[PDB]
Amino acid sequence: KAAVSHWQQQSYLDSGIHSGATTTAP
Repeated sequence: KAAVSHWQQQSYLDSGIHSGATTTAP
């Protein structure tokens, strides 16, 4: 449940937001 319904509100942050969501995320 904590890994079956919490993988949606976290997998949409890497869609492609100015490609800047991979500089402060990692």
